[PDB]
Amino acid sequence: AAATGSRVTVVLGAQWGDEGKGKVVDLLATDADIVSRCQGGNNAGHTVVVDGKEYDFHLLPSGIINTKAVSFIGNGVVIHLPGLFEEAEKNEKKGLKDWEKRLIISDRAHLVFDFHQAVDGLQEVQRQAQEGKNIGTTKKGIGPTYSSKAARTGLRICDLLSDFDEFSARFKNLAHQHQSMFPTLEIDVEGQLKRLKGFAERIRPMVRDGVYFMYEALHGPPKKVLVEGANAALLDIDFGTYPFVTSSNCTVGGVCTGLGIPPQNIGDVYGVVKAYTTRVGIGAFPTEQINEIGDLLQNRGHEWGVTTGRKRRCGWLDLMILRYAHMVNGFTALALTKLDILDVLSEIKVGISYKLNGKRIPYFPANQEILQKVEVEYETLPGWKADTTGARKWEDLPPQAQSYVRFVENHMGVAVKWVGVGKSRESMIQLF
Amino acid sequence: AAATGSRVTVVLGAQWGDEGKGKVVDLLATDADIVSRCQGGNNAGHTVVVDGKEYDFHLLPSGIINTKAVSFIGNGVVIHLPGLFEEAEKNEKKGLKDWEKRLIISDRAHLVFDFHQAVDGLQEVQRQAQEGKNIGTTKKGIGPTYSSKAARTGLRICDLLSDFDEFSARFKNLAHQHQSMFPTLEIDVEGQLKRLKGFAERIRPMVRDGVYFMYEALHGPPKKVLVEGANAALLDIDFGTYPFVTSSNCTVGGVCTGLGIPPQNIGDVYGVVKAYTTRVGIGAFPTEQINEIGDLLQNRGHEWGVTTGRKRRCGWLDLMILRYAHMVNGFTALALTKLDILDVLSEIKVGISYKLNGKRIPYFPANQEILQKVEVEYETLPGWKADTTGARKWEDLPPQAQSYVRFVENHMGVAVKWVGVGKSRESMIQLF
Repeated sequence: AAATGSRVTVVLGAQWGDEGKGKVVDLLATDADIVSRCQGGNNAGHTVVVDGKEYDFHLLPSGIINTKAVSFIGNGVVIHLPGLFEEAEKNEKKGLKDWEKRLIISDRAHLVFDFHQAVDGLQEVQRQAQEGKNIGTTKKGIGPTYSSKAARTGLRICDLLSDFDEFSARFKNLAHQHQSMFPTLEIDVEGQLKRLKGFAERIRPMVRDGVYFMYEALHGPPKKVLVEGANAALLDIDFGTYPFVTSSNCTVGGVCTGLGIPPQNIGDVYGVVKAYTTRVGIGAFPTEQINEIGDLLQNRGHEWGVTTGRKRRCGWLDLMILRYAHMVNGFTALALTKLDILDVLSEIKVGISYKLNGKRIPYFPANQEILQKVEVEYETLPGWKADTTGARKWEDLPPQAQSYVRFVENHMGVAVKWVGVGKSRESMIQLF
Repeated sequence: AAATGSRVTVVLGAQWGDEGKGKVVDLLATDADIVSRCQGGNNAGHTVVVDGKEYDFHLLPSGIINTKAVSFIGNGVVIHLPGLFEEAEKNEKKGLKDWEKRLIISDRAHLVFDFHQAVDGLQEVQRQAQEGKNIGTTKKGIGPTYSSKAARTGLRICDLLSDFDEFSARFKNLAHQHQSMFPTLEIDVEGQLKRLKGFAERIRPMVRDGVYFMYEALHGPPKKVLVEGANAALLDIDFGTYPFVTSSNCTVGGVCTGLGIPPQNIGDVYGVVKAYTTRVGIGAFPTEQINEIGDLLQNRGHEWGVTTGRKRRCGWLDLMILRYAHMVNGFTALALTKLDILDVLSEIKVGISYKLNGKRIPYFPANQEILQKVEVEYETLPGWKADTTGARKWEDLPPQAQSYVRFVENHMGVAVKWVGVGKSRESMIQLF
């Protein structure tokens, strides 16, 4: 529409993360005017390679590789100043120059202070110990800062940039309260405030009014804006497999709340789905395969922590979660990834429905107890038993692979626009 | 679209609340199939009158008056079981029968426990005292529960409905942690858990899968779904005049995150705007009138707390916040209310821009310090000096009133569909 303005493009994980959505973002960031993030998530990282050089992004948008585009961090993101610059400098020393020239931070973003990471790397203990339920609260202090936001007692970039006395004084009252809720919490206010006053000036030239920055972007001449979704649908604070979830909305709604743009300014929303299901840590897993198949999907897929080495749990594709992810996100197109991992299988199983106590339920269970109780209903399809890593067109994929694809499109109701069969860009076949 | 399904209708406050958006909701709830809430907010109340009987709603959707419709509470709402039933029974005794027959609660909604209200009615003190910054943390325990959600250490309806031992045990670990963060916090676990086990069975027949309940609603035959926005744009956790804000997203994005529906399932979004600006409590107020005009707007408008009696601060309409509210919500039409309050004025002033340090800025300041510093740029318009309370058509409004209306439509870019000149339905003139 001429009144609506430009409609942003989004990329979101459709399962439990690690779907490989960075290859879609990377593919799309090429001709994008603005690349951004709207919610923090797990703060997971993404590796992008350009000219032999390898970059590692966590907080910064992956499209910052494109020096002809603008990278934007939304208000819905919690940021750790040292974390940010430590990440920026690191890449700066890898070839990423002039980044400070194309990065803009929304002044409405909340700050993750050092003591937020402290209490975080403190609760996990008292929360677990001996034999609790180690949800695995990523010690990035994401949750602690999200609570300050809730208590309206937290601080944001705009405050750090305003009068420093009021801020410094507000920083003190916040740290005090924290020390009052956690006595075994050491801080050193003056030292941190001093380091923050340093960050204020260092980050000032990049901060701007996020809401106005976006409104103008999509109401001026036609621009192509890309948004990188945090993790995946089932790791969404509200809709994920709670409590084994992130503190952020990792679904399409978070794009509106994380950027300050109305739903009409949202266009294509791609759901990144892996040809099979993976997941990390404790929690229910309906299609999990603790057997030869799982080991295979784990080996051929290299399904393990990139920093820890922890193996990810593997299972058959699951349409129950896939459709659920869709009800919430309203995908316009999908990116089916790692289909090649299955080139070896003789026949592939895919879950199509859930039966609770003998009955077939049409919804995705919200609680762990129920979710762990569902018995999966399967559909066995024949495999293509052929190498697809070389495919570069729909016509290349063998007849059974094409069927595996239509199967996913049909049962989801969303068309597949990308089929992934490798690690390179060429390996991400575009179907239309 | 035939694929999209039905597009929900939303009503949201465009300023600092108290705009009178309940008269729009009430007007629209008449022919609605489903009426709902997606975010808690301040939990403010709304009074609806039917047949001499007067109802008071806080948590329950105001459309529950319509016995031919379905009332739905979304996952994005925090609920206090006793608060809910105390409110439901009260109205039940006022004429509202069979309500339990048309109310559905999303099982993904978080629970506000008694100790959440306790710590809330405990922090306000330690947070303020002598002479702090009494933000006015409404002692409903809304923030405390929103932090538990953040810490992923909180509970929801679905958990209360699942295995009670695991829940009861999880309730205990949560209350413990709280008592560990606040020593002067008394609880009585067994007593509360016992009362909760009572609520579980009492509320079970109304709980359902919220996401699936909505997906089916807008993907089955054409339905008219209405959503009541929590408070107002400037009381939005992310976009409001932080920290003097609510713990919820009170903007359009919260409809997606509070209900689990994609942006395409969102249709008309009405912004309710008062013919002048009001606000309660501490905080910056650009167009505030501490003079004869303010007293007038306060008197003719009955601008005071409905339970406390506290007078609300009054000022001229402010287009700077109005446009800001729009950038965020993307209103399709507005409801201009209380225009009659101005029938008496000889000439009305309305703020059109903000100038910071001599310069005209195009954005709405994010921080208090800056916001308090802006000098308002005004546009003086002539008043109509006539009684408009009897108007029932556009053609009734005098020439200057019509101008006041076009003025708001032009500078906002959104058309006015309702002009309010009274307290009754007939007084809410429809322009198209």
